[PDB]
Amino acid sequence: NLAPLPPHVPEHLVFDFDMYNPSNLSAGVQEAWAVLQESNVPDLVWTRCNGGHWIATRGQLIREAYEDYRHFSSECPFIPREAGEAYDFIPTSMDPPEQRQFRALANQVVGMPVVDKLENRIQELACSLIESLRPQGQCNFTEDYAEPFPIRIFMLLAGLPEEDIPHLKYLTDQMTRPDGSMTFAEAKEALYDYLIPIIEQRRQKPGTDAISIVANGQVNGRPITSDEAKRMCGLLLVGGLDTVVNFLSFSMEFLAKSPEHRQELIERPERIPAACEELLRRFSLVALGRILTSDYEFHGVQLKKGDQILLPQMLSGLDERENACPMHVDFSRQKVSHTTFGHGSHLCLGQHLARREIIVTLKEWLTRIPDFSIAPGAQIQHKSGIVSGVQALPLVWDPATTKAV
Ligand code: HEM
Ligand SMILES: CC1(C)[C@@H]2CC[C@@]1(C)C(=O)C2
Ligand SMILES: [K+]
Repeated sequence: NLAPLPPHVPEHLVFDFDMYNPSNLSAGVQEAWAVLQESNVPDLVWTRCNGGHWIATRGQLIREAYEDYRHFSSECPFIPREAGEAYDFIPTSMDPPEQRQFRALANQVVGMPVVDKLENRIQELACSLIESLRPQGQCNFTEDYAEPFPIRIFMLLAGLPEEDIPHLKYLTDQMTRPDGSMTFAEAKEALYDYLIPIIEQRRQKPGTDAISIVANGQVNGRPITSDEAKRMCGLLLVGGLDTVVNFLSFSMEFLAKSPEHRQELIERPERIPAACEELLRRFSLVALGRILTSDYEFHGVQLKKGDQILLPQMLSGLDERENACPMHVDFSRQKVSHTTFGHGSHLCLGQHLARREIIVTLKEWLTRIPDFSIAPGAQIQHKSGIVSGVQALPLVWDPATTKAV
């Protein structure tokens, strides 16, 4: 419901946006969040939803606050407060200076050198999955590709069995888009319950998988503790299971609904990397926050020590002040401004893996299934939270005018 207005918040800044169920969700989730950028809405508002918190609505403020970790701390980075307080993943829940030492280790397991070598496998799985679907003339894209493609790449990287996916995906989703059956703290404890014995097993008998590497890792030259390893591995499993998975569905829904854009990439395949960047801007999907470390006047608004502020990564690139005609998709956009992978010291470490998964998907899908559309009479429903997504994406095409590679 609505939390009592704190005594320091003026009524004129109140805009009761619900990040877990925004009122304009039927329009599309990005559209739903973009109501915060209508001309009469201030740059910084307070919502009484979800326990009460600030929201920065414009790219300028969102970038500034992400750079300023001294005032805007990552120690409580989720709304609602009980979720941010419980949240202890590494490096996400840390500020510099301590955060920094943990990035090199995360880089070892998800960074460019890993991705470079993940190459043939990512390519082979994309092709296999898509070829299987091609002669059917239909699929449920979320379950048939968006989930298994990035999730199998991740489970392989992490040396975790594929049969564990349903459990782990359910838990991850409770942390970003809870259905109400579990608190964030319960979902996180269940993830840790899974991870703890595995981490100990791989500290005793190390492999070459990501969990082994983290569990046996060093951080600025000293051994990682079991606790830190667990906190880092939890983050890796959320990144693997609930990021690219959602983004692929926004992108494919857009392509299903825009033949002209499909044609563009079929005719000019070299534009695929640039298209990936533009789609990352338009279909940005993450919204994290920070907590005030002190009372602080920010852009004319009095923020109080301990207030939470939602800083939607999603919103920077949709801001007309960053990109003209922001809801319009233009693969030839010359300065594609966004903070889709974050901003400041926590810039996404998985972004190279994510782009490779996106670009491989766009190329290999359009090769095999160039012409597809939304299933007859389907109304595509989005879902909103810390990471937003697509509930279901039924697609159809005529298989007779397709062929195997
Ligand atoms: C479309 C895909 C993705 C998006 C939009 C995305 C977004 C983000 C964002 C916004 C942050 C910064 C949050 C903050 O302010 O602390 C971040 C951090 C991070 N991401 Fe990603 N991410 C994606 C994919 C991945 C994947 C696939 C992985 C690994 C499998 C991953 C691993 C990480 C890690 C380890 C960090 C922590 C960096 C730090 O706190 O220093 N991400 N991501
Ligand atoms: C905000 C994120 C996308 C980033 C990586 C996974 C995620 C849900 C986090 O907890 C940190
Ligand atoms: K915390």
